[PDB]
Amino acid sequence: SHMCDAFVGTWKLVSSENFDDYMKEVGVGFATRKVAGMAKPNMIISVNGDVITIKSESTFKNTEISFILGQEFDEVTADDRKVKSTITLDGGVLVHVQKWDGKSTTIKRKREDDKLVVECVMKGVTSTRVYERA
Ligand SMILES: CC(C)(Oc1c(Cl)c(Cl)c(Cl)c(Cl)c1Cl)C(=O)O
Repeated sequence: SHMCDAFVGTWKLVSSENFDDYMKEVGVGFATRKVAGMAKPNMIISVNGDVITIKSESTFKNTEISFILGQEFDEVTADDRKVKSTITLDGGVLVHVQKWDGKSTTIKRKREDDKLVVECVMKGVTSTRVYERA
């Protein structure tokens, strides 16, 4: 309980850096990169018992994942990858690893001041996405 209290809520995307290059590194094609790169999603995080739910409400895609920390699950990502995901808490940071086709990417979500900072890493390429409360 209370593991993710400071994450819970509705968050709106306010800045994105290097996201096109992250998507390229992941394998996303041109048209999806262009449309996905325009979107300014709301990320909605809730907790009920041990189950954490993260929704992304956007003009590109809507996505939803529900999970228990440390317990692998199937995820279809916004760019349509079918991945196996595991999310843990490490030092107060949500660490989300996605595995598909022999590849791996990691998404970290953390609270910093009044922001929720999302860092996406694929090999040498990082993208930083900053969200604020909606
Ligand atoms: C960047 C992140 C973590 O999720 C993604 C979104 Cl919203 C889209 Cl649209 C795409 Cl296409 C991909 Cl590849 C990711 Cl990883 C976010 O919630 O801001």
